[PDB]
Amino acid sequence: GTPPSTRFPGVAIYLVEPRMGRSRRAFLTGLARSKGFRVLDACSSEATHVVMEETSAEEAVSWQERRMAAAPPGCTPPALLDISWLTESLGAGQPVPVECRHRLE
Repeated sequence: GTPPSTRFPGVAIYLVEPRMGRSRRAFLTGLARSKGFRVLDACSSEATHVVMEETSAEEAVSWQERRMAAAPPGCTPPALLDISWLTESLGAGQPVPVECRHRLE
């Protein structure tokens, strides 16, 4: 039953489960899917938007290093930022232009 509920490709969004409340995850999941955002899951570099909950700058940066460590050396790293990007993106119903603000990496 629509296992890959991504709806609109192109905008791959990878969520950091180890640092993301399941309550908020399922909340942004069902929504982003109905809004027009691709929910990138599993260890895939195809992601272009790394959003995480309760994460500081170096906190997400360290995670980025962990992600690249799992990916083949040469793969372009996705957009490391905060979950605040997705929330607002859901409000407007479209992938809003990420600013340096949300990209506090």
